[PDB]
Amino acid sequence: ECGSGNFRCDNGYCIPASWRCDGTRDCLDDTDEIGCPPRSCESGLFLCPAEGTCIPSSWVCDEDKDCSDGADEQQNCAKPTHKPCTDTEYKCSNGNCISQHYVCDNVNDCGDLSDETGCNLGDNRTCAENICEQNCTQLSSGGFICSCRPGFKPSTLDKNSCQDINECEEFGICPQSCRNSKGSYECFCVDGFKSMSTHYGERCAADGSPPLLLLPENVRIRKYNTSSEKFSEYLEEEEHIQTIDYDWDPEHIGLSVVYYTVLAQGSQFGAIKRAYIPNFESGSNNPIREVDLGLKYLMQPDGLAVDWVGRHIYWSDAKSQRIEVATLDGRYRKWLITTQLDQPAAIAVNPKLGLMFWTDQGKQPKIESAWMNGEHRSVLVSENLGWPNGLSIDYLNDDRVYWSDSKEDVIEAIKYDGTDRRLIINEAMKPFSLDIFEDKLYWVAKEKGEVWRQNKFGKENKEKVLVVNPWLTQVRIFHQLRYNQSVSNPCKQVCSHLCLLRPGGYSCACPQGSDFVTGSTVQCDAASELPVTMPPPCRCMHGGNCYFDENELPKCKCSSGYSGEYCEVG
Amino acid sequence: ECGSGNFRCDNGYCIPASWRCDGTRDCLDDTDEIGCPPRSCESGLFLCPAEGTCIPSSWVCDEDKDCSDGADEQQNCAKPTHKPCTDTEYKCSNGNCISQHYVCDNVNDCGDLSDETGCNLGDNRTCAENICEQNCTQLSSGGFICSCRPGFKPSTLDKNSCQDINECEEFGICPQSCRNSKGSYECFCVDGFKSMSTHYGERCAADGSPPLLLLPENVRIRKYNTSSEKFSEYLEEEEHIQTIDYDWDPEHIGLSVVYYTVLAQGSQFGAIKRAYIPNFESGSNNPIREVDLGLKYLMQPDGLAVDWVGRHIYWSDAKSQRIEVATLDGRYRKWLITTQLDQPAAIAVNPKLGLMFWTDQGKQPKIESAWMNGEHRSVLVSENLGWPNGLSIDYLNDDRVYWSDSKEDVIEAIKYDGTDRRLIINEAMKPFSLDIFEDKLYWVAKEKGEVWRQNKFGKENKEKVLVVNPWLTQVRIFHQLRYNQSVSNPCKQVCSHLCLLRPGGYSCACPQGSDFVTGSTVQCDAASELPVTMPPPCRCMHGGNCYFDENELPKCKCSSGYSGEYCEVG
Ligand SMILES: *[C@@H]1O[C@H](CO)[C@@H](O)[C@H](O[C@@H]2O[C@H](CO)[C@@H](O[C@@H]3O[C@H](CO[C@H]4O[C@H](CO)[C@@H](O)[C@H](O)[C@@H]4O)[C@@H](O)[C@H](O[C@H]4O[C@H](CO)[C@@H](O)[C@H](O)[C@@H]4O)[C@@H]3O)[C@H](O)[C@H]2NC(C)=O)[C@H]1NC(C)=O
Ligand SMILES: *[C@@H]1O[C@H](CO)[C@@H](O[C@@H]2O[C@H](CO)[C@@H](O[C@@H]3O[C@H](CO[C@H]4O[C@H](CO)[C@@H](O)[C@H](O)[C@@H]4O)[C@@H](O)[C@H](O[C@H]4O[C@H](CO)[C@@H](O)[C@H](O)[C@@H]4O)[C@@H]3O)[C@H](O)[C@H]2NC(C)=O)[C@H](O)[C@H]1NC(C)=O
Ligand SMILES: *[C@@H]1O[C@H](CO)[C@@H](O[C@@H]2O[C@H](CO)[C@@H](O)[C@H](O[C@@H]3O[C@H](CO)[C@@H](O)[C@H](O)[C@@H]3O)[C@H]2NC(C)=O)[C@H](O)[C@H]1NC(C)=O
Ligand SMILES: *[C@@H]1O[C@H](CO)[C@@H](O[C@@H]2O[C@H](CO)[C@@H](O[C@@H]3O[C@H](CO)[C@@H](O)[C@H](O)[C@@H]3O)[C@H](O)[C@H]2NC(C)=O)[C@H](O)[C@H]1NC(C)=O
Ligand SMILES: *[C@@H]1O[C@H](CO)[C@@H](O)[C@H](O)[C@H]1NC(C)=O
Ligand SMILES: *[C@@H]1O[C@H](CO)[C@@H](O)[C@H](O)[C@H]1NC(C)=O
Ligand SMILES: [Ca+2]
Ligand SMILES: [Ca+2]
Ligand SMILES: [Ca+2]
Ligand SMILES: [Ca+2]
Ligand SMILES: [Ca+2]
Ligand SMILES: [Ca+2]
Ligand SMILES: [Ca+2]
Ligand SMILES: [Ca+2]
Repeated sequence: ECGSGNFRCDNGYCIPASWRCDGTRDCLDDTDEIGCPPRSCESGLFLCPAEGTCIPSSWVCDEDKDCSDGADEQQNCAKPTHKPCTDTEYKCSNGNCISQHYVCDNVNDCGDLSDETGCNLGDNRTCAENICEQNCTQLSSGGFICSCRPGFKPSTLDKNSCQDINECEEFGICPQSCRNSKGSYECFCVDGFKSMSTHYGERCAADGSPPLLLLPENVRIRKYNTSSEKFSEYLEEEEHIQTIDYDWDPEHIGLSVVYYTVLAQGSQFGAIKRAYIPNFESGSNNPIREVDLGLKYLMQPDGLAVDWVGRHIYWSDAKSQRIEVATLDGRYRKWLITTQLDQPAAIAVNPKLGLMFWTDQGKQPKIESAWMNGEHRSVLVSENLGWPNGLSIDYLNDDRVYWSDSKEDVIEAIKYDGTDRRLIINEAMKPFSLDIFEDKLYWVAKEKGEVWRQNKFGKENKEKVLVVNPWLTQVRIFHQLRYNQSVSNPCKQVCSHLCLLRPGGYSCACPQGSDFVTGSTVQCDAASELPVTMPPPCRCMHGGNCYFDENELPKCKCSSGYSGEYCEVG
Repeated sequence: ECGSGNFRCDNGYCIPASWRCDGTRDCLDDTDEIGCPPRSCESGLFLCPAEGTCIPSSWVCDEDKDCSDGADEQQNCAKPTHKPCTDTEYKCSNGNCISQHYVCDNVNDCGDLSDETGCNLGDNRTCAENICEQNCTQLSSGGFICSCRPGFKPSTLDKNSCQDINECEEFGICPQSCRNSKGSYECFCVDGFKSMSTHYGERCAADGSPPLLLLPENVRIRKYNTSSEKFSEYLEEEEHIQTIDYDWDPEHIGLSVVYYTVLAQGSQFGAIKRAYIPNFESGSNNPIREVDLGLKYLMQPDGLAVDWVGRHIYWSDAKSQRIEVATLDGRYRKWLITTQLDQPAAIAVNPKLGLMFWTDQGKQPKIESAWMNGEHRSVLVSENLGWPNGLSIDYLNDDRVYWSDSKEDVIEAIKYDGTDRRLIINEAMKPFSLDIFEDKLYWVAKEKGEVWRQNKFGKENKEKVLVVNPWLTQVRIFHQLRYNQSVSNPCKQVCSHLCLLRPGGYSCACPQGSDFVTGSTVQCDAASELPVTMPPPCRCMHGGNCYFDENELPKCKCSSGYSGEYCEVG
C-alpha cells in the first residue's frame, strides 16, 4: 500500500494525494479521477453534466432538451620563360629547345616541325646572307633553315617567306571585334561599349542603364534589374502568355513597347498584345494597360520577333504552320511561309542584313533562313537536331546565330550562311530559350525553371542567375545595345501597304488575298487602313503613383521630394 | 516611256534617277545598283571592298590577307407579409395560408403532414378549458385543432404539448456559436472575436493583427497579408519544401517559429527544418536563418503538425509508411503508427480533445483518428473517398474536421467522432490542402496554382484569392487565434523523455528502441539529451537592418524615426 499522503492507483502506481480529483487523468488506470465528488453548484439549479452550467430547476421534466445532453429530461425523469639552349640546340616555334642534330634530320621532333620547316642547302649558300625575312638558323653540315617570329608563319607555297596569321581566324580570340595586324591583333570595343579587364580575361562592357531580364511566366511578365538583383511588378492578371519581344522606345519617350503572345485556350483564340515598359527605375506598382492588336485565328503563337527598322512584327503559329508578318498595329496581315512547316518553333530577324531565321521542331527538325520578304528560302542545319526551341542573333560578331535544343540538351552556334558550326554549351539541362548580350549567354532550364549564364564562347564555367517557377517560358535581355537602334530604314515611302526588307533595298507586298493592280508592284487593290495608336501611359519617375482625372487622362502625383509634371525634377 | 530625269527598271518601272548609285537595291531587279562605279579613294592606296578601307600598296601583295577577302594578294598584282392568415384561413404547419375549411376534416389537404393537429372529435369542447397548451383554433365538431406556436414542434405522445426546437443543432446557423432558448435562439462570438454584420449578415471578426497566408513552394516560402495584399520574402534559396506548420510566439519575444519539411533529393535524405518568423511586418531587412532538427532516415514527410500544448511535433512519412513524434528540438524520436498504413499524407492534432488525425491516400484510402499516445486507433471515413491529400480541424465549430480529395475533388466535413458527413464544397478543381480560419475556408487548386476561398459552411460562392505557381504545395493561415494559446499543459514533470497527451490527461512514453525501467511507468532505461537552443534571431522592426559583428550576434541598424536596441521605441 501507499503512504498516508499517497493514493494507490488501481494498477499499483502510488499517486500524490494532491493530484487526486484535480481534473487531470494522472495514472494509466484512470482511477485517480474515478469516484470524484459530484459537481455541486447551488440549490434550485440543475447542473447538466455535459456543460457544467446550472440551469433553473423549473426546466426539469418539461420535455424540452434544455442542456446539450438533456439531463433535465433523460437523467432525472428516468611559369618560367622558354628555356634557352646552346648552339647545339634550337628554340623551335613551340616553347622548347631541341638539339640541332634533331634539326634538318627530316623527322618531326618539336611538334610544330620547326626543326625541318624548310631546310635548305647550297654550295654558295650561307644562312645569314639573305634567305628569309626575320631569322634563319645554320648547322655545320652546310644546311640552313628559317623560322618566323610569333604572329607569323612561313608561306605555304614558299617555305622561305614569313606571312602574318590573321588572329580573327579563331572564334574565341577577342570580345566584340577582332582586328588583324601584321604579326599581332587588337580587340577594340565597338561604339557604346568600354574596355575593361576582369579576372578571367579582357571584357568589353556596355554603358547606360544595366541590362534587364524580362521573364514571362504564363500569368505575368516580371522584370529583373540584373545589377540590383531585385524584381519589379510590371504586367499581371494575364493568362497563357508564351513568348515576348520588345521594341526600344519607338517614340523617344523613355517607354519601350513589349510585345507578348497569348496562347489559345478551349474555344477562345489567342492574340498578340502590346504594352509600354518603363525604361526608368519606376518599377513601382504603376497601372499597366495592355492593348490587343486584334489578330484573329491564333491558336498557338510560339515565336515572336520585332523588326525595329521596318516597323513590322513577325511571328509563327505552330498549329497553323505559317510564318506571318504584319505592322506593329496589326494591319495588313501577310503569309510568308506556308509550306514545308510542321511546327515552327521560334524566329529571329536581322534587319541589317535583311535575313530572317526560324526553326522547325516537328517530324524533321531543321533550321531555315530566307529573305525578310519571304524569298530565297534555304536550310542551314538538318542533322544532329531535335526540338530547336529558340534562337538569338549576335549582331556584334559577324551576325552569328546561336540556338537552343532541349532534346540534345545542347547550345550551339552557326554563321548566317550555314558554315562554322560550333558547340558552345554541353549539358544545358533542357534549354528552352536563350539570349546573347555582352558575351553572356543566358538560357532557361524549362524542366526546373532556372536562368543560367555562361560566356557566349563557351570557354568558362556555368553560373546560376536566379530560380523561378516552371511557368518560365523565355529569357530576353531588355537593353538599348541589344538591338542597333540606329539602323536606317531603307524604305522610300513607295509601297502602299507593306515595305518588307531584303538584303539591300526593300520589297513591296500586299495584304493577304489582295494583289497588285495591273502589275504596278507598288499599289494593291486592298483599301488602306488607319494606323492604331496606344493610349498615353504612366511615365512617372522616382516611384510616383498614377491617377486618372475626370478626362481619364493619366496624370500622376508623387512625393514632393521630386517635382514636375512627371515627377522628373528634384 | 520614262522621263529624261527618271531611270528605268527593266521590268517597265520608271524611278527617279537620283536612286541610281544611292546605295539601296530599289528596283525589283538589282539593276538599280548593278553597274555603279565604286567610290574613288586615292591613287596608290587600294580600297578593299570587303571592309571599305584603303590600304597602302606595300602591305598589298605581301601574301598577308590584310582584309577579310584577301583579294589584295591575288587580283591586286595579277417578403412584406408573405400572405398572412386571417380568420378565414388555416395556418397548417407554419404559415400555409389556405382557407380555413381544412380544419380537422381528417384529410391531409395542406400537403405538409400537419393539416390535422389535435382533432379529437366531440362537439361540446373548447380548449380554452386548458385542453391544449397554446394557440388553438376552434374545431367545428371536435373542440380543438391545436397547431404549435412558432419555434416549437408537437410531441409524438400528447401532441397537444409542443416541444421546443434545438436551433443550435442545425448546421451553418451562426458563424461561431449558439444558445438554444425557449422557442428562440441566440448566437454570439466567442472570446477574441468581435461582432460585425456584412451585407449578407453576421461576421465574427478576429481581433489583433490581420491573418496571414504562408505559401510554401519548392524553392521558397512566401508571406501574404490578406488585408494589405502585399507579399513578403521570408525564406529563400531552399529546395524541395513540401509542407509547413508553425508554433505561435513561444517565448513572447514577438516571433513565432515555422517548421517545414524538406523532401529527399536524388539519393540524399531530407530533413525537417525550423526558423523564426516575425509576427510584426518585416522583410528583406531581417536575414532568415534556418536550422535542422537532425532527423535521419527521412524521405518524404508529406504531413507535419505542431502540438503547441504538449510541445511535440507530429509528422508522417509516405516512404516509411509510419507516423512519428519528437520534441520541437528533434530529441527522443518515437514511432506511433506503424501498421496498416499505405501512404500517410496529412496530419492534424487537437490537444484540447486529445485526438490526432491522419489521412491515408493509398490503394484503399481512409481517414483515421487516434490518441496522441498511439492507442484507440480507428477508421473515421472509408466510404466514397479518393486521395484525401489535405486535412484541417476547426477548433471552434464543435471540433469538426475537414479534408480535401483529389479524385472526386470535393471538400467535406465530419464530426470528430465520425458522424454527420457533409459535402461542403463541390467541384473544387482538385484541392490539395485546407485551412479554416474565422469565417471562410481556404484551399489550393494544385494544377492551376490558385488559392481559393469560400464560406466554410459551403454557402454562397467561391472567390479567387491569388495565384502563385504550379509549385504551390500548401496554404496555411498564420494568426494567433488559429491555435488557442490558453490551453494548459496536463503534464506534471513526472515523465522523463516524452510526455504524450490523451483525452483528459497525459501519458509518459519512452523513445524508439528503448523500454521502461522494469517496475516503473515514468522512467525508461535510455539516456537523456539536453535541449537544442535556437540561434538568436534578427528582431529588427520598421525596416531596420540586421547586422552581425565579431560576436556574430544579431543587432539592428535601426531606421529613422525609431529608437531602441532593435527599433522598439517610437
Ligand atoms: C539597377 O541597379 C543598379 C544598382 O543598384 C542601379 O545603379 C541601376 O540604376 C540606377 O538608378 C538610379 C536612380 O535612377 C541612378 O541614380 C542617378 O544617377 C545619376 C548619375 O550618377 C552618376 O555618377 C554615379 C557615381 O556612382 C555613376 O555610377 C553613374 O553612372 C553616373 O555617372 C545621378 O546623376 C542622378 O541624380 C541626378 O538626377 C536627378 C534627377 O532628378 C537630380 O535631381 C539630381 O540632382 C542629379 O542631378 C541619380 O542619382 C543610378 O545612377 C543608376 N545606376 C547607376 C549607378 O548608374 C538600376 N537600374 C534600374 C532599372 O533600376
Ligand atoms: C498587415 O496589414 C495590416 C493592415 O495594414 C498591418 O497593420 C498595421 O500595422 C502597423 C504596424 O504595427 C500599424 O502601425 C501602427 O499603428 C498604431 C495604432 O494602431 C491603431 O491605429 C492605426 C492607425 O493607422 C490603425 O491602422 C490600427 O489598425 C490601429 O487601429 C500607431 O500607434 C503606430 O504609430 C504610433 O506608435 C508608434 C510606436 O512606436 C510611434 O513610433 C509612432 O510615432 C506613433 O505614435 C503605427 O502607426 C498600423 O496601424 C496597422 N494597420 C492596421 C489597419 O492594422 C499589419 O502590420 C500588416 N502585417 C503585419 C501583421 O505585420
Ligand atoms: C549601328 O549601326 C550604325 C548605322 O546605323 C553603324 O554606324 C555606321 O556603320 C557603318 C558600317 O560599319 C560605318 O561605315 C559608318 O561610319 C562612317 O560611314 C561613312 C559612310 O557612310 C564613312 O564615309 C565614314 O568614314 C565612316 O566610316 C557608321 N556611321 C554611320 C552612322 O553611318 C554602327 O557601326 C552600328 N553600331 C553598333 C554598335 O552596332
Ligand atoms: C481557449 O481555451 C480556454 C481554456 O483553456 C478557454 O477559456 C475557458 O472559457 C470557458 C467559458 O468562459 C470557461 O468555462 C467556465 O469555467 C468556469 C469555472 O472555471 C465555470 O464556472 C463556467 O460555468 C464555465 O464553464 C473556462 O474556465 C475557461 N478556461 C480558462 C482556464 O480560462 C477559451 O474560451 C478558449 N478559447 C477559444 C476561442 O476556444
Ligand atoms: C629572331 O627574331 C627575334 C625577334 O623576335 C630577334 O630579336 C632575334 O634576334 C632573332 N634571333 C636570331 C637568332 O636572329
Ligand atoms: C399565437 O401566435 C401569434 C403569432 O402568430 C401570437 O401573436 C399570439 O400571441 C399567439 N397566441 C398565444 C395564445 O400564444
Ligand atoms: Ca488528477
Ligand atoms: Ca427541460
Ligand atoms: Ca627533326
Ligand atoms: Ca596577325
Ligand atoms: Ca538605289
Ligand atoms: Ca598583304
Ligand atoms: Ca385537412
Ligand atoms: Ca429554441
